[PDB]
Amino acid sequence: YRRGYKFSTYATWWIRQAITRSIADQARTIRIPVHMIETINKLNRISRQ
DNA sequence: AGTAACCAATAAATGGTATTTAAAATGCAAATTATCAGGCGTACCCTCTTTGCGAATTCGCGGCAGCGG
Repeated sequence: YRRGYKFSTYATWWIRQAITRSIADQARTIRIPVHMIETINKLNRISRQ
């Protein structure tokens, strides 16, 4: 709290990180590593636009 | 334009028994580079809300249930 910021501002980053890291590790039968998941997500975001 | 198979002889006829030759080639296990795979962190503020809508008008049957003398 010494930083003087609202709690939610800090907490949201950790929550997003945890959720996304898990959805990368689990959720596939054959486990693609994290970095490849990031690259595939970039690929898909570029393809739509 | 000349008979011999006489008895020695000559080594050539083989395909078989091996310790060699070292060169090669052929494999073998290191060093040594690339690249992949994990972990951490992010400071304006954000606070039950999304769902399934229906393994979808079945039907007939059974029976284990709650209310009731």
